[PDB]
Amino acid sequence: SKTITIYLDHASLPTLNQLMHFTKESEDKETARIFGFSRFKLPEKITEQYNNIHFVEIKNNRPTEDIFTILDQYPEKLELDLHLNIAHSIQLFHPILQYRFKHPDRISIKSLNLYDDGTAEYVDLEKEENKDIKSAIKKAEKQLSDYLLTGKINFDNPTLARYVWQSQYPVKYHFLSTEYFEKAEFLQPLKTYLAGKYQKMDWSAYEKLSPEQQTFYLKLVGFSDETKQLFHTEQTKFIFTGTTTWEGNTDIREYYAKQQLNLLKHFTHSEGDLFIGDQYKIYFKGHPRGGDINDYILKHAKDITNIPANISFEILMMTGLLPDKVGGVASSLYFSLPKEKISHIIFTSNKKIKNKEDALNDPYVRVMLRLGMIDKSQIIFWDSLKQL
Ligand SMILES: Nc1ccn([C@@H]2O[C@H](COP(=O)(O)O)[C@@H](O)[C@H]2O)c(=O)n1
Repeated sequence: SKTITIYLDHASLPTLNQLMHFTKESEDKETARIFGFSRFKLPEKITEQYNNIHFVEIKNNRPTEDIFTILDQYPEKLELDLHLNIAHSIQLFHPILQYRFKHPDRISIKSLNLYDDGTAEYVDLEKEENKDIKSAIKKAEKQLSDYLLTGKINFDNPTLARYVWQSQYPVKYHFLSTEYFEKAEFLQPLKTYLAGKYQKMDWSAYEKLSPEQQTFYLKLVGFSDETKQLFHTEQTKFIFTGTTTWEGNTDIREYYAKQQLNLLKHFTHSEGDLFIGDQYKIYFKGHPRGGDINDYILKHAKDITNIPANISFEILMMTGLLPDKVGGVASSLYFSLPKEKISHIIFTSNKKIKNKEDALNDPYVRVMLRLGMIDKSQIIFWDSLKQL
């Protein structure tokens, strides 16, 4: 065979993980890699060293048909090591299945490494609490069998079906929150089913890395000396974290931008409801997909040190540059933080949230309550804050 390592993600969290996997094999310049993100994401000085590296667009949660043309370039017997996100694994897999129908003997699936996309997986699991999980796993296993035979996507429980890959392939899951699987009693049958097949997305796996490997990795993820020097001061530090919306609508985007700026003021102004105190130097860590919402903050915010938005927050934890306090909109990043470092986590909702009972039905709120990352007395949605 040749091994083809296929990394189908572009989103911040799974890609951060997959880039570490790549870094661990980076001295091997010959092995074929396919990445589901732009060729311009990584430094060209690095990528041009790899003689069998390709970049494919992910669209509607599937690699495009370019993936067929790439694989057509490899006439040998191939074993595919797939790396993909859990929430979208079914869709991401579809073209690989389609291609394998054409080359069933020559192309085999050697392994899957499955990673949380983010919090979507958790908020989706929250909606399954009253379902019969034992039988959902069974039904999904049968329905995965049919998907592999027919290529057609049909799952009674698309959320639980994300977790049955082991019935067909060697698999390892990388979870944002292993604790969630321990603390959610309704998931005990899944926890049991998955025993020994998962690990936490840990980020100490960056210490396992050699010193030169660590340097390489920072280059891949866009972390430089200049970023490091943003943290040179001894002064205690507060990072305001931003968020985003999958929504081109200008009114929705300008809404986000203005709400976010206002939220920042409630943390940084002595008149604010969340005032953190004068001791802290203030930083901004914009959402990587935040776009013009990030510009708006940088345009209008006084007295703030920007941490470039493309730098994933967790890189701060790996490199030992975490601040003293962090606050902002609910994000996957908070799952990485020790509790004492959290100032306030703030929520958003399309429904007007009018009171505490409305709040407790929000699935994101439920996840964070289940994990004890917030308590019920303090739950804040950002539209409840006054314009400052
Ligand atoms: N303000 C932010 C928000 C998200 N992120 C990155 O994007 C990932 C997904 O975050 P959300 O769940 O907020 O979309 C986080 O785990 C983090 O890697 C960031 O670096 N800075």
